[PDB]
Amino acid sequence: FIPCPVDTSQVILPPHLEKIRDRLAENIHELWGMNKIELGWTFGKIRDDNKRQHPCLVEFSKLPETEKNYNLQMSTETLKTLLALGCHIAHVNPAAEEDLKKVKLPKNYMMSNGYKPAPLDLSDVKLLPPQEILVDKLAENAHNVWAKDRIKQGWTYGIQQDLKNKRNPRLVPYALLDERTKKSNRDSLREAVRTFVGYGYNIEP
Ligand SMILES: Nc1ncnc2c1ncn2[C@@H]1O[C@H](COP(=O)(O)OP(=O)(O)CP(=O)(O)O)[C@@H](O)[C@H]1O
Ligand SMILES: O=C1CN(/N=C/c2ncc(-c3ccc(Br)cc3)o2)C(=O)N1
Repeated sequence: FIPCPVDTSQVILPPHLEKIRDRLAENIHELWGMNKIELGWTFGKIRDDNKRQHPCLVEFSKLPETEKNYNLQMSTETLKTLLALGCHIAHVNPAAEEDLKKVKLPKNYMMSNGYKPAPLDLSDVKLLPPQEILVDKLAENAHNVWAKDRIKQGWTYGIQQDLKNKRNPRLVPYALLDERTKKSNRDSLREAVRTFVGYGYNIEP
């Protein structure tokens, strides 16, 4: 398999966008954390799958650095992909970042070590058709960068998953992937673009 995403090599992130890059990394983690609780996952200091344990059930500020820093790199590369695709990222209203509310996660969405995700409540945020074809493209590219970075870490495909010999069945072309995983990814990058407009930024090629 040969994944190659958009080439962001020559793009430079502006320093004033390093904050929306971090806000985006927090929220996408909060969206990941919420759905993981819905899949029957709780907090724990050691990775026990049969016990529904995962250390990174804590808030974004408390993740280990080898895991936390990859999220901030994936956020940066998604921002650079927009600029590489010819989009200008501007700022529309700064008060939009203060007229931001978060979602009322029920009491069950409170974990053992006080971690309770609270993503931005962006259910009021509609997307134009051009923005739904861009989000669909963005989620496909996000798969290629994830696939190549694991291949560059030594990962190969396998019929079943192995967390030690680096094999994983999801390292396939985006058209080869199961539709359940595609949809999960397309939704996550949908909320990514929503976070930009939700924080008051504009995105037009
Ligand atoms: N699809 C995704 N979207 C956003 N963040 C993800 C992500 N997948 C993993 N992460 C990030 O990685 C951290 C969780 O560690 P990990 O990489 O092992 O995920 P995971 O255990 O769910 C993969 P698997 O589905 O195989 O179990 C979290 O902090 C999370 O933010
Ligand atoms: O097919 C797949 C694709 N994929 N995605 C890896 C995921 N890990 C971290 C992130 C991420 C995305 C956006 C932002 Br902003 C910040 C972090 O992407 C996976 O795990 N199997």
